[PDB]
Amino acid sequence: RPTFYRQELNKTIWEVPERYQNLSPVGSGAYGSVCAAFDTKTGHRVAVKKLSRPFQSIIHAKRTYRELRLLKHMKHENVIGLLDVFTPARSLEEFNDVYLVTHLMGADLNNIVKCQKLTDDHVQFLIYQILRGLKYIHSADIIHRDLKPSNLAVNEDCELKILDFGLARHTDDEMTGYVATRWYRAPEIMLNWMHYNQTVDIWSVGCIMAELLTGRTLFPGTDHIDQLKLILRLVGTPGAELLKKISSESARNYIQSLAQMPKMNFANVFIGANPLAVDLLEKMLVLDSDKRITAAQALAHAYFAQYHDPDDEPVADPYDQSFESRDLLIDEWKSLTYDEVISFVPPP
Ligand SMILES: CC(=O)c1cccc(NC(=O)C(F)(F)F)c1
Ligand SMILES: [Cl-]
Ligand SMILES: [Cl-]
Ligand SMILES: [Cl-]
Ligand SMILES: [Cl-]
Ligand SMILES: [Cl-]
Ligand SMILES: [Mg+2]
Repeated sequence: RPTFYRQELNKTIWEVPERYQNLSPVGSGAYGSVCAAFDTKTGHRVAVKKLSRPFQSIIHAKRTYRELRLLKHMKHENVIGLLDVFTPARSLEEFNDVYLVTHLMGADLNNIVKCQKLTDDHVQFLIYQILRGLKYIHSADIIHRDLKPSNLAVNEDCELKILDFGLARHTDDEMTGYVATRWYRAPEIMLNWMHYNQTVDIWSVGCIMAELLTGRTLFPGTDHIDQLKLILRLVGTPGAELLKKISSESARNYIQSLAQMPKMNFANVFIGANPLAVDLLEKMLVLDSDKRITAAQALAHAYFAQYHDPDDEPVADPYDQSFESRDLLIDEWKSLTYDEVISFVPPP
């Protein structure tokens, strides 16, 4: 067991191993507080997250276990990984606090799309890396659920990592009105007309790629209905074959009130774009989620010819998510989490 030391930073006690020095506050959502630190064992600048109220309810205890399981699994160049996890507790009986350690990220994709002149080569490389990471995530039967520019870290060498997996955390208030939290979400889930499946992540990639080509949000709706009307104007209203698959009475009832509209000409929307970029956008931004391109198919599209290497696009080890259907008490979720903290092995 390492030696721990204590300090108070913005009204919070931080108890951490001596290896972590120069702690300075960076941020605090409702899920926890974050400090930047220098890790003297590895020489990395790191983010240290202290979870808030991790075992306050069954819902919260299960979310803690979910997050730790996911971060322990993810071992890929284009996905955030776990550098360390610790607790100051010396036994399960005194266990209350969980701290998560990752590489410190600087710029996100929001920063670079607002500010920098992107060539077609920059768009090819950034979207390639998102799809390489998504091939690996989807091979584990994990859905990200929250891909958007603020969840994509990018360094000065245009190298990209996916972070901030959806832990089923977003509220109705957070999705209301003129908000980036909704602009990247697939229609069939905006009002929960379809059960979630991995195809919703490819919709989000299409929205992100469009915004790197134009510098503008693709579907900046003022509310869920405004956003659906912007989507259907571009991709067309549902056809007969994609009404036959829509089981939700709520969906067919609103959908069938709208005047029918054809799919627009994407070369006239994305004026001047690489024709191969236009073609790939037409294959992602399809209303019928069964007919969307997959991450593995998209890596083999001609748009990525300069970067595609089918011997360097790895898949994940199998991921057991059977806990998601299991009914346990708070202390049972807490013991499972404790076990996962003590069994952690750091990366090479
Ligand atoms: C199976 C499938 O692709 C599916 C299932 C339910 C709803 C929708 N989409 C829509 O209802 C909307 F796009 F018009 F919003 C699509
Ligand atoms: Cl230490
Ligand atoms: Cl990482
Ligand atoms: Cl503790
Ligand atoms: Cl964003
Ligand atoms: Cl597993
Ligand atoms: Mg985020």
